[PDB]
Amino acid sequence: AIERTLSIIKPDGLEKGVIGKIISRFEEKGLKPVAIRLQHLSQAQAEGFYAVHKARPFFKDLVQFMISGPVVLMVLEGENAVLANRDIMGATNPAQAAEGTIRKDFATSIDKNTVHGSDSLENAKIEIAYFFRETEIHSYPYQK
Amino acid sequence: AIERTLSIIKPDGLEKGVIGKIISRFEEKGLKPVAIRLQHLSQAQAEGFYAVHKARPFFKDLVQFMISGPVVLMVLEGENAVLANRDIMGATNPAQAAEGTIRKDFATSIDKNTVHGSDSLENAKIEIAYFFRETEIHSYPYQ
Amino acid sequence: AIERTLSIIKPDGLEKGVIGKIISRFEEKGLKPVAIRLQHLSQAQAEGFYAVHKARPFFKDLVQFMISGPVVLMVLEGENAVLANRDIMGATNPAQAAEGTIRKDFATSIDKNTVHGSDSLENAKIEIAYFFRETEIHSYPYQK
Amino acid sequence: AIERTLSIIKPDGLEKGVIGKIISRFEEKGLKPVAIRLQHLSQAQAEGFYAVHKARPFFKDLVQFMISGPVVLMVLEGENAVLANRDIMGATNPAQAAEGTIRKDFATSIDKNTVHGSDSLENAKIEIAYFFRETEIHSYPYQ
Repeated sequence: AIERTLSIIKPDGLEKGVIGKIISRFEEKGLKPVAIRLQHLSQAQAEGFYAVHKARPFFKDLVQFMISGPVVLMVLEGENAVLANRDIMGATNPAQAAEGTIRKDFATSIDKNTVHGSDSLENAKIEIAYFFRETEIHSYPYQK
Repeated sequence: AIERTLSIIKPDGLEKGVIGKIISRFEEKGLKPVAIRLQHLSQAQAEGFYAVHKARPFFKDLVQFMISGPVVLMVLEGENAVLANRDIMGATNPAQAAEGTIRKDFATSIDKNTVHGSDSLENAKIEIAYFFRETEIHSYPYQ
Repeated sequence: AIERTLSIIKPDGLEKGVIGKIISRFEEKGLKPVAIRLQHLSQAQAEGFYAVHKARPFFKDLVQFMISGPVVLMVLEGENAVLANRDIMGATNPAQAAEGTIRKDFATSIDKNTVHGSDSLENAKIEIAYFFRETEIHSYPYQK
Repeated sequence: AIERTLSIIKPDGLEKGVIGKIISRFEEKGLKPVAIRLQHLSQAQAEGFYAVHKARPFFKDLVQFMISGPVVLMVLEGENAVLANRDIMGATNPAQAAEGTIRKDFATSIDKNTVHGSDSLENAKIEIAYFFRETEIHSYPYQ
């Protein structure tokens, strides 16, 4: 089933100048970027986005890092995109991340782990609707 | 000095699945993407954007190609960005584009040449304002 | 129950210069505008928006009118907002519209009837998501 | 002649439920709303917007008030719009605002005065570009 999932290139990814390399990782794996927008999140936006985790000890630090610089918001489309996205990102902890994943190659630490990806189809629908209107998502054919 | 210019990845660039390769081409040469937005242009948006070419013979075709699918709009910031961007893109005609340029590597024809770049600083300011609010452009420091 | 519904001031409403009067009709009735954006719809956008009616004879004319000029997109919030919105708009046919409604006071004809409103809660969710990201909708208190 | 200026309905205007009354005030005087967007400004957006007032004593407060809730951003188009808009708004201090002006009717205090209007054409161009892409501004004819 063709699904859509949210991907966010965190502040450290832009600072390292690897936006293109990250997008290429998805493209080469068949995850088609159908929505992309560079944006600098406000505290209200980050908090609203991570609301279900407001009780976790990491919450506050997470929010501050996510608003410390601009991020690149994206919607990836493909067969089993939600899971495929998580595979390509790799384990949350870079030291524990598999070979060839984004976090293994680009992440700094568990706290500065370069990318975000929806954890489930259920959440993907919410995360996407949070950052994009349906009119901002555009599929296109892959050819040549 | 540091300038900001508009770059657009045309419909064919997305279809070829080389959005990342193109962006990397800029990043690796010091042209920082400070604004990015995937969008599908309407005919009125394309016509307004290429207004300066309204009298040119290729206009109608350019407009049709530019609205045939979505594009990636970008604002690149860097030293001598307007010229630098154009150099990296390569000659309009892929047939005569230099080695290592975006067009030589990805363009298929003159009419479907993968990228657009503002031709001058003055036009850059106009092209940028056409697609981006100042609040949509964000500079950030590199490592 | 506090609900959110989509309202669109059609091209004829802007041409008559009654944007403010229309918004006032909602405000005075407790329907709070929590999202507003003036936009000129493309044919693709209008068609996608009215897709479920693509088989109806009115479809094509509807789409052309809806793209003939800019419109004002809005999300109204309030108790039973979906139904309240429909009450305030009035019958689709202005000649059949009740006293004090938007269509009775401002509409030209059944074809140029000034406003659009979600028909149900189910559709409101879809119409809103089509034109607005959740981050573009902002509730605020009514005071003074 | 015809000009375009920026108008912002401050947080208190929305809280009072007079968005429509304010808009009607402009429409009825020939100032056509050609761009409208409800938005909640972040501190960085408010600070950047009021940069020219960074040294003024009211700056900090202005910024806090402007981000306390959402605002309605608008671009008004019409004959002598920059001055016309300012006239309709009325004096900054509601206490001395003229009869029939927006501030006399709706403003509660100098610091919560319901509306903002570009003070000059040059600043109008900058304020407009700060919040709107040219593609977000749409003129239309009246009846």
